[PDB]
Amino acid sequence: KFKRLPRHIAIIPDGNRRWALARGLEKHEGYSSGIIPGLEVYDICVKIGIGEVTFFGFTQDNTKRPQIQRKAFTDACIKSVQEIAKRDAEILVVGNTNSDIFPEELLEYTKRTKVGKGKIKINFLINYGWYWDLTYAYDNSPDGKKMIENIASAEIPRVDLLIRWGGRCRLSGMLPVQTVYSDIYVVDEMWPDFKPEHLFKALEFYQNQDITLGG
Amino acid sequence: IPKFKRLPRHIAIIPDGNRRWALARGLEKHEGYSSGIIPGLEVYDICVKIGIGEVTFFGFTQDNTKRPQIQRKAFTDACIKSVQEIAKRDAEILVVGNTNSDIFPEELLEYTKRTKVGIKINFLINYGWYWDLTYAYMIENIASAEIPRVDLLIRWGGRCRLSGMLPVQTVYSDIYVVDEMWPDFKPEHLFKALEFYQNQ
Ligand SMILES: CCCCCCCCCCCCCCCC(=O)O
Repeated sequence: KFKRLPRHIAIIPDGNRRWALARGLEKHEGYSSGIIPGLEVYDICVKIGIGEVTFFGFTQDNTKRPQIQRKAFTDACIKSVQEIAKRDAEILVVGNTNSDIFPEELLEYTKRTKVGKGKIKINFLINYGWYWDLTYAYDNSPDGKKMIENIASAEIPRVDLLIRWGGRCRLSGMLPVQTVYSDIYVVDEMWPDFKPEHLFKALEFYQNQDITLGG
Repeated sequence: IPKFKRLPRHIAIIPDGNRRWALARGLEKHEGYSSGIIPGLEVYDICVKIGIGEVTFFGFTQDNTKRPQIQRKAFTDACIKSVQEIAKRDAEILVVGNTNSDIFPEELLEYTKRTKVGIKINFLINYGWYWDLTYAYMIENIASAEIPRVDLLIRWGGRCRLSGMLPVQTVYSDIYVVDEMWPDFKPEHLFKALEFYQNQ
Protein backbone atom coordinates (compact mmCIF):
# COMPACT_ATOMS: atom_id res chain seq x y z
CA LYS A 1 0.00 0.00 0.00
CA PHE A 2 1.53 3.23 -1.39
CA LYS A 3 1.47 6.97 -0.42
CA ARG A 4 2.09 8.02 -4.08
CA LEU A 5 0.75 6.01 -7.08
CA PRO A 6 1.28 6.80 -10.78
CA ARG A 7 -1.98 7.90 -12.50
CA HIS A 8 -0.92 6.09 -15.69
CA ILE A 9 1.42 3.06 -16.12
CA ALA A 10 2.91 2.01 -19.50
CA ILE A 11 3.87 -1.68 -19.91
CA ILE A 12 6.45 -2.93 -22.50
CA PRO A 13 5.94 -6.71 -22.24
CA ASP A 14 9.28 -7.63 -23.90
CA GLY A 15 11.42 -10.83 -23.77
CA ASN A 16 8.89 -13.37 -25.17
CA ARG A 17 11.18 -14.94 -27.88
CA ARG A 18 14.20 -15.10 -25.49
CA TRP A 19 12.04 -16.68 -22.74
CA ALA A 20 10.81 -19.40 -25.17
CA LEU A 21 14.34 -20.11 -26.57
CA ALA A 22 15.68 -20.40 -22.95
CA ARG A 23 12.84 -22.86 -22.13
CA GLY A 24 13.66 -25.19 -25.06
CA LEU A 25 10.76 -23.72 -27.14
CA GLU A 26 10.67 -21.97 -30.57
CA LYS A 27 10.90 -18.12 -30.59
CA HIS A 28 7.31 -17.67 -31.94
CA GLU A 29 5.99 -19.87 -29.02
CA GLY A 30 6.73 -17.41 -26.16
CA TYR A 31 4.05 -14.88 -27.23
CA SER A 32 1.16 -17.23 -26.24
CA SER A 33 2.72 -17.20 -22.68
CA GLY A 34 2.52 -13.32 -22.55
CA ILE A 35 -1.32 -13.33 -22.39
CA ILE A 36 -1.61 -14.45 -18.68
CA PRO A 37 0.98 -11.95 -17.32
CA GLY A 38 -1.07 -9.09 -18.90
CA LEU A 39 -4.18 -10.30 -17.08
CA GLU A 40 -2.21 -10.42 -13.77
CA VAL A 41 -0.85 -6.82 -14.18
CA TYR A 42 -4.52 -5.77 -14.87
CA ASP A 43 -5.59 -7.60 -11.69
CA ILE A 44 -3.01 -5.86 -9.40
CA CYS A 45 -3.66 -2.41 -10.99
CA VAL A 46 -7.47 -2.75 -10.35
CA LYS A 47 -6.67 -3.96 -6.79
CA ILE A 48 -4.46 -0.90 -5.80
CA GLY A 49 -6.60 1.62 -7.85
CA ILE A 50 -4.28 2.52 -10.79
CA GLY A 51 -6.37 4.79 -13.07
CA GLU A 52 -4.93 3.86 -16.47
CA VAL A 53 -2.57 1.22 -17.95
CA THR A 54 -1.25 1.22 -21.54
CA PHE A 55 0.17 -2.05 -22.96
CA PHE A 56 2.58 -1.97 -25.87
CA GLY A 57 1.15 -4.68 -28.20
CA PHE A 58 3.07 -4.52 -31.54
CA THR A 59 4.38 -1.81 -33.93
CA GLN A 60 4.20 -1.31 -37.71
CA ASP A 61 7.96 -2.26 -37.74
CA ASN A 62 7.28 -5.58 -35.79
CA THR A 63 5.22 -6.83 -38.81
CA LYS A 64 8.49 -6.91 -40.97
CA ARG A 65 9.42 -10.04 -38.87
CA PRO A 66 9.01 -13.72 -39.90
CA GLN A 67 5.27 -14.46 -40.55
CA ILE A 68 5.28 -17.29 -37.93
CA GLN A 69 6.20 -14.66 -35.25
CA ARG A 70 3.77 -11.98 -36.66
CA LYS A 71 0.90 -14.52 -36.55
CA ALA A 72 1.87 -15.50 -32.97
CA PHE A 73 2.28 -11.98 -31.41
CA THR A 74 -0.85 -10.77 -33.34
CA ASP A 75 -2.96 -13.70 -32.00
CA ALA A 76 -1.61 -13.18 -28.46
CA CYS A 77 -2.50 -9.42 -28.68
CA ILE A 78 -5.99 -10.21 -30.07
CA LYS A 79 -6.58 -12.64 -27.13
CA SER A 80 -5.27 -10.27 -24.41
CA VAL A 81 -7.75 -7.55 -25.58
CA GLN A 82 -10.59 -10.15 -25.79
CA GLU A 83 -9.73 -11.39 -22.24
CA ILE A 84 -9.58 -7.90 -20.62
CA ALA A 85 -12.95 -7.37 -22.50
CA LYS A 86 -14.29 -10.26 -20.31
CA ARG A 87 -13.38 -8.20 -17.13
CA ASP A 88 -14.29 -4.73 -15.61
CA ALA A 89 -12.34 -2.27 -17.82
CA GLU A 90 -12.77 0.71 -20.15
CA ILE A 91 -10.85 -0.67 -23.14
CA LEU A 92 -9.20 1.34 -25.91
CA VAL A 93 -7.07 0.11 -28.86
CA VAL A 94 -4.88 2.68 -30.73
CA GLY A 95 -3.09 1.86 -33.97
CA ASN A 96 -3.12 2.29 -37.74
CA THR A 97 -6.52 0.83 -38.76
CA ASN A 98 -5.85 2.02 -42.43
CA SER A 99 -3.88 -1.24 -43.04
CA ASP A 100 -4.82 -4.98 -43.61
CA ILE A 101 -2.26 -5.76 -40.85
CA PHE A 102 -4.61 -4.16 -38.25
CA PRO A 103 -6.63 -7.12 -36.90
CA GLU A 104 -10.37 -7.05 -37.78
CA GLU A 105 -10.99 -8.59 -34.29
CA LEU A 106 -9.84 -5.35 -32.54
CA LEU A 107 -11.75 -2.70 -34.62
CA GLU A 108 -14.64 -2.68 -32.08
CA TYR A 109 -12.24 -1.41 -29.33
CA THR A 110 -10.92 1.61 -31.39
CA LYS A 111 -13.38 3.81 -29.38
CA ARG A 112 -13.26 3.42 -25.57
CA THR A 113 -15.53 0.50 -24.52
CA LYS A 114 -16.85 -0.21 -20.99
CA VAL A 115 -17.04 -3.96 -20.04
CA GLY A 116 -18.43 -5.37 -16.75
CA LYS A 117 -18.06 -2.88 -13.84
CA GLY A 118 -15.60 -0.44 -15.62
CA LYS A 119 -13.51 2.12 -13.63
CA ILE A 120 -10.00 1.26 -14.94
CA LYS A 121 -8.77 2.52 -18.30
CA ILE A 122 -6.83 -0.16 -20.28
CA ASN A 123 -5.16 0.87 -23.55
CA PHE A 124 -3.44 -1.38 -26.15
CA LEU A 125 -1.03 -0.18 -28.89
CA ILE A 126 -1.74 -2.51 -31.86
CA ASN A 127 -0.10 -1.80 -35.30
CA TYR A 128 1.20 1.40 -33.60
CA GLY A 129 4.13 3.49 -34.87
CA TRP A 130 5.54 6.62 -33.21
CA TYR A 131 5.95 8.28 -36.67
CA TRP A 132 2.33 7.46 -37.66
CA ASP A 133 1.19 8.83 -34.22
CA LEU A 134 3.06 12.19 -34.45
CA THR A 135 2.23 12.81 -38.16
CA TYR A 136 -1.51 11.83 -37.75
CA ALA A 137 -1.61 15.45 -36.56
CA TYR A 138 0.71 17.11 -39.22
CA ASP A 139 -1.82 15.96 -41.91
CA ASN A 140 -4.55 18.69 -42.16
CA SER A 141 -4.45 20.60 -38.77
CA PRO A 142 -4.88 24.42 -38.43
CA ASP A 143 -1.69 25.00 -36.29
CA GLY A 144 1.01 23.54 -33.95
CA LYS A 145 -1.37 23.54 -30.86
CA LYS A 146 -4.10 21.64 -32.83
CA MET A 147 -1.42 19.34 -34.45
CA ILE A 148 -0.18 18.11 -30.98
CA GLU A 149 -3.63 17.59 -29.28
CA ASN A 150 -4.67 15.64 -32.49
CA ILE A 151 -1.81 13.01 -32.54
CA ALA A 152 -3.27 9.48 -33.16
CA SER A 153 -2.76 8.63 -29.39
CA ALA A 154 -4.30 11.92 -28.09
CA GLU A 155 -6.86 9.99 -26.02
CA ILE A 156 -3.94 8.49 -24.02
CA PRO A 157 -2.65 10.94 -21.36
CA ARG A 158 0.93 11.48 -20.08
CA VAL A 159 2.68 8.31 -18.75
CA ASP A 160 3.84 8.63 -15.10
CA LEU A 161 5.68 5.28 -14.91
CA LEU A 162 6.90 3.03 -17.75
CA ILE A 163 7.84 -0.56 -16.78
CA ARG A 164 9.73 -2.66 -19.36
CA TRP A 165 10.47 -6.39 -19.09
CA GLY A 166 13.37 -8.16 -20.78
CA GLY A 167 16.20 -5.97 -19.33
CA ARG A 168 16.49 -3.39 -22.20
CA CYS A 169 16.27 0.31 -21.10
CA ARG A 170 14.66 1.90 -24.22
CA LEU A 171 11.18 3.21 -25.19
CA SER A 172 11.03 1.40 -28.57
CA GLY A 173 8.97 4.36 -29.90
CA MET A 174 6.16 3.99 -27.32
CA LEU A 175 4.13 7.27 -27.12
CA PRO A 176 7.03 9.82 -27.45
CA VAL A 177 4.69 12.76 -26.46
CA GLN A 178 3.27 10.95 -23.35
CA THR A 179 6.70 9.63 -22.18
CA VAL A 180 8.73 12.93 -22.09
CA TYR A 181 8.72 12.86 -18.22
CA SER A 182 8.01 9.14 -17.57
CA ASP A 183 10.16 7.41 -14.96
CA ILE A 184 11.42 4.15 -16.55
CA TYR A 185 11.78 0.97 -14.45
CA VAL A 186 13.46 -2.05 -16.12
CA VAL A 187 12.75 -5.67 -15.02
CA ASP A 188 15.57 -8.00 -16.09
CA GLU A 189 13.29 -11.10 -16.24
CA MET A 190 11.42 -11.77 -19.53
CA TRP A 191 7.70 -10.85 -19.70
CA PRO A 192 6.44 -14.51 -19.46
CA ASP A 193 8.37 -14.69 -16.09
CA PHE A 194 6.24 -11.78 -14.77
CA LYS A 195 5.89 -11.87 -10.95
CA PRO A 196 3.78 -9.43 -8.83
CA GLU A 197 7.00 -8.29 -7.08
CA HIS A 198 8.15 -6.81 -10.51
CA LEU A 199 5.18 -4.40 -10.39
CA PHE A 200 5.49 -3.84 -6.60
CA LYS A 201 9.24 -2.91 -7.02
CA ALA A 202 8.31 -0.56 -9.96
CA LEU A 203 5.72 1.09 -7.70
CA GLU A 204 8.25 1.43 -4.77
CA PHE A 205 10.68 3.10 -7.28
CA TYR A 206 7.95 5.56 -8.33
CA GLN A 207 6.98 6.32 -4.66
CA ASN A 208 10.74 6.74 -3.82
CA GLN A 209 11.26 9.56 -6.44
CA ASP A 210 12.20 12.94 -4.91
CA ILE A 211 9.26 15.29 -5.80
CA THR A 212 11.42 18.42 -5.00
CA LEU A 213 13.57 17.81 -8.13
CA GLY A 214 11.07 18.98 -10.84
CA GLY A 215 10.77 17.52 -14.39
CA ILE B 1 40.53 3.49 -21.82
CA PRO B 2 39.04 0.08 -22.77
CA LYS B 3 39.25 -1.13 -26.42
CA PHE B 4 35.56 -1.02 -27.57
CA LYS B 5 34.09 -3.71 -29.93
CA ARG B 6 31.36 -1.26 -31.18
CA LEU B 7 30.68 2.41 -30.28
CA PRO B 8 27.53 4.48 -30.73
CA ARG B 9 27.46 7.09 -33.56
CA HIS B 10 25.51 9.59 -31.38
CA ILE B 11 25.64 9.98 -27.54
CA ALA B 12 23.18 12.17 -25.66
CA ILE B 13 24.28 13.49 -22.24
CA ILE B 14 21.91 14.61 -19.43
CA PRO B 15 24.25 16.25 -16.93
CA ASP B 16 21.82 16.18 -13.97
CA GLY B 17 22.35 16.13 -10.13
CA ASN B 18 24.04 19.55 -9.81
CA ARG B 19 21.77 20.86 -6.99
CA ARG B 20 21.87 17.66 -4.86
CA TRP B 21 25.68 17.58 -5.42
CA ALA B 22 26.01 21.12 -3.92
CA LEU B 23 23.60 20.37 -0.99
CA ALA B 24 25.57 17.19 -0.05
CA ARG B 25 28.73 19.46 0.16
CA GLY B 26 26.99 22.08 2.39
CA LEU B 27 26.90 24.54 -0.53
CA GLU B 28 23.85 26.50 -1.76
CA LYS B 29 21.50 24.65 -4.25
CA HIS B 30 22.59 26.91 -7.15
CA GLU B 31 26.34 26.48 -6.29
CA GLY B 32 26.83 23.06 -8.05
CA TYR B 33 26.31 24.10 -11.72
CA SER B 34 29.76 25.73 -12.18
CA SER B 35 31.31 22.33 -11.12
CA GLY B 36 29.59 20.82 -14.18
CA ILE B 37 31.71 22.73 -16.78
CA ILE B 38 34.94 20.68 -16.45
CA PRO B 39 33.04 17.35 -16.61
CA GLY B 40 31.66 18.49 -20.03
CA LEU B 41 35.28 18.99 -21.20
CA GLU B 42 36.26 15.52 -19.83
CA VAL B 43 33.41 13.92 -21.83
CA TYR B 44 34.34 15.91 -24.97
CA ASP B 45 38.03 14.88 -24.58
CA ILE B 46 37.17 11.13 -24.18
CA CYS B 47 34.68 11.26 -27.11
CA VAL B 48 37.25 12.84 -29.58
CA LYS B 49 39.93 10.37 -28.26
CA ILE B 50 37.79 7.22 -29.02
CA GLY B 51 36.26 8.85 -32.18
CA ILE B 52 32.54 9.26 -31.29
CA GLY B 53 30.95 11.16 -34.22
CA GLU B 54 28.28 13.19 -32.38
CA VAL B 55 27.48 14.21 -28.77
CA THR B 56 24.36 16.18 -27.78
CA PHE B 57 24.42 17.86 -24.33
CA PHE B 58 21.16 18.69 -22.55
CA GLY B 59 21.94 22.25 -21.39
CA PHE B 60 18.64 23.63 -20.14
CA THR B 61 15.00 23.56 -21.24
CA GLN B 62 12.10 26.02 -21.05
CA ASP B 63 10.75 23.88 -18.16
CA ASN B 64 14.10 24.40 -16.30
CA THR B 65 13.53 28.21 -16.49
CA LYS B 66 10.63 27.79 -13.94
CA ARG B 67 13.40 27.21 -11.30
CA PRO B 68 14.38 30.08 -8.92
CA GLN B 69 16.23 33.02 -10.63
CA ILE B 70 19.49 32.30 -8.67
CA GLN B 71 19.50 28.68 -10.04
CA ARG B 72 18.65 29.89 -13.60
CA LYS B 73 21.55 32.30 -13.67
CA ALA B 74 23.97 29.59 -12.37
CA PHE B 75 22.91 26.92 -14.99
CA THR B 76 22.65 29.47 -17.88
CA ASP B 77 26.14 30.89 -17.06
CA ALA B 78 27.57 27.31 -16.76
CA CYS B 79 25.96 26.37 -20.18
CA ILE B 80 27.45 29.52 -21.79
CA LYS B 81 30.97 28.69 -20.36
CA SER B 82 30.61 25.02 -21.53
CA VAL B 83 29.71 26.09 -25.13
CA GLN B 84 32.65 28.59 -25.10
CA GLU B 85 35.20 25.98 -23.77
CA ILE B 86 34.12 23.49 -26.53
CA ALA B 87 34.20 26.29 -29.20
CA LYS B 88 38.01 26.64 -28.46
CA ARG B 89 38.47 22.93 -29.51
CA ASP B 90 38.27 21.28 -33.00
CA ALA B 91 34.48 20.70 -32.91
CA GLU B 92 31.45 21.50 -35.14
CA ILE B 93 29.10 23.21 -32.63
CA LEU B 94 25.30 23.56 -32.95
CA VAL B 95 22.98 25.15 -30.33
CA VAL B 96 19.26 24.23 -30.64
CA GLY B 97 16.64 26.14 -28.65
CA ASN B 98 13.96 28.85 -28.63
CA THR B 99 15.88 32.10 -29.46
CA ASN B 100 12.53 34.04 -29.45
CA SER B 101 13.01 34.74 -25.68
CA ASP B 102 14.90 37.11 -23.25
CA ILE B 103 16.23 33.82 -21.74
CA PHE B 104 18.21 32.73 -24.82
CA PRO B 105 21.85 33.92 -24.28
CA GLU B 106 22.91 36.38 -27.07
CA GLU B 107 26.48 34.89 -26.68
CA LEU B 108 25.22 31.57 -28.18
CA LEU B 109 23.20 33.04 -31.15
CA GLU B 110 26.27 32.50 -33.41
CA TYR B 111 26.09 28.67 -32.80
CA THR B 112 22.41 28.39 -33.94
CA LYS B 113 23.88 27.31 -37.34
CA ARG B 114 26.56 24.56 -37.21
CA THR B 115 30.19 25.92 -37.13
CA LYS B 116 33.33 24.40 -38.80
CA VAL B 117 31.10 22.27 -41.19
CA GLY B 118 33.39 19.61 -42.88
CA ILE B 119 33.37 15.76 -33.99
CA LYS B 120 29.79 17.25 -33.93
CA ILE B 121 28.78 18.76 -30.49
CA ASN B 122 25.19 19.91 -30.00
CA PHE B 123 23.78 21.81 -26.99
CA LEU B 124 20.12 22.16 -26.06
CA ILE B 125 19.68 25.72 -24.71
CA ASN B 126 16.19 27.03 -23.81
CA TYR B 127 15.05 23.86 -25.64
CA GLY B 128 11.47 22.55 -25.30
CA TRP B 129 10.01 19.27 -26.63
CA TYR B 130 6.64 20.99 -27.49
CA TRP B 131 8.49 23.92 -29.08
CA ASP B 132 10.59 21.36 -31.07
CA LEU B 133 7.66 19.26 -32.48
CA THR B 134 5.44 22.38 -33.22
CA TYR B 135 8.33 24.29 -35.00
CA ALA B 136 7.23 23.10 -38.54
CA TYR B 137 3.65 24.34 -37.66
CA MET B 138 7.40 16.19 -39.89
CA ILE B 139 10.84 14.48 -39.23
CA GLU B 140 12.70 17.12 -41.32
CA ASN B 141 10.95 20.38 -40.18
CA ILE B 142 11.12 20.00 -36.32
CA ALA B 143 13.49 22.55 -34.68
CA SER B 144 16.06 19.75 -33.90
CA ALA B 145 15.97 18.16 -37.44
CA GLU B 146 19.81 18.61 -37.82
CA ILE B 147 20.28 16.31 -34.76
CA PRO B 148 20.01 12.65 -35.82
CA ARG B 149 18.81 9.56 -33.93
CA VAL B 150 20.45 9.10 -30.45
CA ASP B 151 22.09 5.65 -30.04
CA LEU B 152 23.09 5.92 -26.34
CA LEU B 153 21.70 8.43 -23.81
CA ILE B 154 23.63 8.68 -20.52
CA ARG B 155 22.01 10.46 -17.57
CA TRP B 156 23.78 11.38 -14.28
CA GLY B 157 22.00 11.97 -10.94
CA GLY B 158 20.14 8.62 -10.76
CA ARG B 159 16.78 9.54 -12.44
CA CYS B 160 15.70 7.27 -15.38
CA ARG B 161 13.64 9.68 -17.58
CA LEU B 162 14.20 11.87 -20.65
CA SER B 163 12.87 15.14 -19.03
CA GLY B 164 11.66 16.08 -22.56
CA MET B 165 15.02 15.62 -24.39
CA LEU B 166 14.51 15.17 -28.18
CA PRO B 167 11.36 12.92 -28.22
CA VAL B 168 11.91 12.11 -31.93
CA GLN B 169 15.67 11.16 -31.73
CA THR B 170 15.34 9.17 -28.44
CA VAL B 171 12.55 6.70 -29.55
CA TYR B 172 15.00 3.69 -29.78
CA SER B 173 17.87 5.06 -27.65
CA ASP B 174 19.52 2.74 -25.14
CA ILE B 175 19.49 4.61 -21.78
CA TYR B 176 22.27 4.30 -19.11
CA VAL B 177 21.78 5.93 -15.65
CA VAL B 178 24.79 6.89 -13.49
CA ASP B 179 23.65 7.26 -9.81
CA GLU B 180 26.43 9.82 -9.05
CA MET B 181 25.59 13.50 -9.63
CA TRP B 182 27.06 15.15 -12.79
CA PRO B 183 29.78 17.19 -10.91
CA ASP B 184 31.00 13.77 -9.59
CA PHE B 185 31.59 12.70 -13.23
CA LYS B 186 34.38 10.06 -13.58
CA PRO B 187 35.82 8.65 -16.83
CA GLU B 188 34.58 5.12 -15.72
CA HIS B 189 30.90 6.39 -15.83
CA LEU B 190 31.24 6.95 -19.62
CA PHE B 191 33.21 3.66 -20.03
CA LYS B 192 30.53 1.62 -18.17
CA ALA B 193 27.84 3.26 -20.45
CA LEU B 194 29.85 2.27 -23.60
CA GLU B 195 30.27 -1.31 -22.15
CA PHE B 196 26.44 -1.33 -21.69
CA TYR B 197 25.94 -0.09 -25.29
CA GLN B 198 28.23 -2.73 -26.92
CA ASN B 199 26.48 -5.52 -24.87
CA GLN B 200 23.03 -4.71 -26.47
C1 LIG C 1 25.71 21.44 -20.87
C2 LIG C 1 26.98 20.68 -20.59
C3 LIG C 1 27.43 20.80 -19.19
C4 LIG C 1 26.95 22.05 -18.54
C5 LIG C 1 27.31 22.16 -17.10
C6 LIG C 1 26.17 21.97 -16.17
C7 LIG C 1 25.31 23.18 -16.08
C8 LIG C 1 24.06 23.15 -16.93
C9 LIG C 1 23.41 21.84 -16.98
C10 LIG C 1 22.07 21.78 -16.35
C11 LIG C 1 21.51 20.39 -16.46
C12 LIG C 1 20.04 20.30 -16.26
C13 LIG C 1 19.50 18.91 -16.48
C14 LIG C 1 18.17 18.75 -15.80
C15 LIG C 1 17.39 17.60 -16.26
C16 LIG C 1 15.95 17.72 -15.79
O1 LIG C 1 15.23 18.68 -16.21
O2 LIG C 1 15.58 16.91 -14.92
